[PDB]
Amino acid sequence: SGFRKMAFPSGKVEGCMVQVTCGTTTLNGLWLDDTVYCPRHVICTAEDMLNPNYEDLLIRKSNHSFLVQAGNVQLRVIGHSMQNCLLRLKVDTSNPKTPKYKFVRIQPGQTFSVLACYNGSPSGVYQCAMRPNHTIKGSFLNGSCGSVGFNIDYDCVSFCYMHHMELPTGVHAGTDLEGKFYGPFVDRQTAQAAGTDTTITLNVLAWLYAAVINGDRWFLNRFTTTLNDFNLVAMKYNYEPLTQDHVDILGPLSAQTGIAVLDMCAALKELLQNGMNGRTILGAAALEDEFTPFDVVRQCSGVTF
Amino acid sequence: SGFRKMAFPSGKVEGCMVQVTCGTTTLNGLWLDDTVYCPRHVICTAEDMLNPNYEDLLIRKSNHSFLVQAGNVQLRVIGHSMQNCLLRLKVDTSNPKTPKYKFVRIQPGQTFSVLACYNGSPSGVYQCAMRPNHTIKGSFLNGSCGSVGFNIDYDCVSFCYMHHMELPTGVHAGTDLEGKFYGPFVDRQTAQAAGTDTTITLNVLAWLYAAVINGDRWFLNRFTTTLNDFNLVAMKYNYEPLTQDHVDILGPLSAQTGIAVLDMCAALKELLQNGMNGRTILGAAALEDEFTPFDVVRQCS
Repeated sequence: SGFRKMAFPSGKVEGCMVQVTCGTTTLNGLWLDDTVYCPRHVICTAEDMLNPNYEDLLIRKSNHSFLVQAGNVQLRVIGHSMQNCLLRLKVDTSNPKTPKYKFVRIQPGQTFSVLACYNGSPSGVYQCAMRPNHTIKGSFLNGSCGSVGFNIDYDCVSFCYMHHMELPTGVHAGTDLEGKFYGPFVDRQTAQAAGTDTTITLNVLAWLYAAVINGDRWFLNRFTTTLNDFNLVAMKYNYEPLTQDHVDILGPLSAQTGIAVLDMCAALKELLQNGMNGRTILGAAALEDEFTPFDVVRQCSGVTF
Repeated sequence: SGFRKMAFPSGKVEGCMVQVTCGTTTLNGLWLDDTVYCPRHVICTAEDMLNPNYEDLLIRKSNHSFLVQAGNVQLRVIGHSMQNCLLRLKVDTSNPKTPKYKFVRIQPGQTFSVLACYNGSPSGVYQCAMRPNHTIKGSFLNGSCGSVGFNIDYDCVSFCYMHHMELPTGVHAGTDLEGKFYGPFVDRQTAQAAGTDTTITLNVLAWLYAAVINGDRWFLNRFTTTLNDFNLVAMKYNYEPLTQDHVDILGPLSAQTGIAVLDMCAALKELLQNGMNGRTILGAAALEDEFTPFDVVRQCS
């Protein structure tokens, strides 16, 4: 009954992780029904990445140019096309583990789970958040390309992220399951770099409510603040500016605790200008910004799948 | 690159979670082959929990006394027995989703994944460490009892933990899959409290190498140190004393980074003594110790 950055159960997703190899290039594929999705750069190699003409490289590819391995069974690819940055492979077998699912494009600040895979093999799962600067500070080794990000609603897996690349700063860039990159990032080797990041203020506030819910509330005060004054302070400390929308998304939580959002902003304000003073909140020495308002209700309602 | 506190994929464990009910008590259970494992206290209510006698309690129960369900479907229990603080119930169906598994008793400082369950349904997964005082700093609402901690090596699930209860300080206590409690606790409403919790020195050094490997190394310095001198400081700060066994274990990571273990101890002596100075390591504002050296080498190569 503490509080823990929890990942969704990865069971339904593990069942869709396969291996996709093109010559010497091996990475991960997403097998949903008779389609396998993966990053199109699987048809690349060293030289290729520097200004690749994906269309012309793909033309030189036959269906036999790909080997697809689900466990120890080989999947026969019978069709292939490109959809934006993804390769779509058509296999002769509809994945018997296909879960109820859907594809979504998430928004900056929003969190999800990542099942890290290699050679088609799920190696681990963690939570992370789409950074305001459109990157995930993840943990990926070579051949992790293809690992996916997802959330879960009741029955339905919502796929929202596929991994393509690591930026110079060690941060990470990828696409939604439609092949569109998040951010201005391209799957070429160019001099693209992550712009400056900021703290997801919405998620800090949700976390602060979390603490209060769990009876951890020493930081609350008697005053309130305006949305302006709050944004004048936050942007000094590199926080995303807070919007009336953000305020409304915090609705349920502020209702649950009976603490208004601008009243909670006052608390953040003093936590920023004055720091934490060797105190903790939910056992943390620093403020957390990778819990969304919905994560908090989720974990605090013992929601189940 | 990057460094997250990853759990193992929970898929294999999901397929053995079930709901076990007795009277008006319901908790989770583990379904491997034709046997269901759950905490023996599923047979307690109100009175019982304050100083019970699980021996007299069980004799008064039949197979019929246990409602077991994989999802909406009831499983016929054709047998029951007590094993230490566990209850074992034989069922008439084998579990097809039963994976390659084994029961292991881990040691404080080691890490595992927990699959938090309610009514036999998964809520989430997370990685943690078995504390030196034998508790785990978990996230377990009411009814999570019977959820399991595990590790996965290859195809094979190693179960090491089944959750039994929560202590006054809001931390958690449980048993290996053989029914024996980690640490001196009992499944009774009593005045038991957790011993002194210390930082897991070995894990912290591992995590400092994880920070070096990932480019974060402002905390490094010219000095080195002796084992004795490091322990004299580290103990001042409620840190586990460090041993040669511990240093040896750290070999591979020192050989990876260049940095000698003892040099890293000297860096760690500075951190303990000076605080972090408003800076972070791998984004963290406090030293992190739920990573084993085996954990770090694996995630970092």
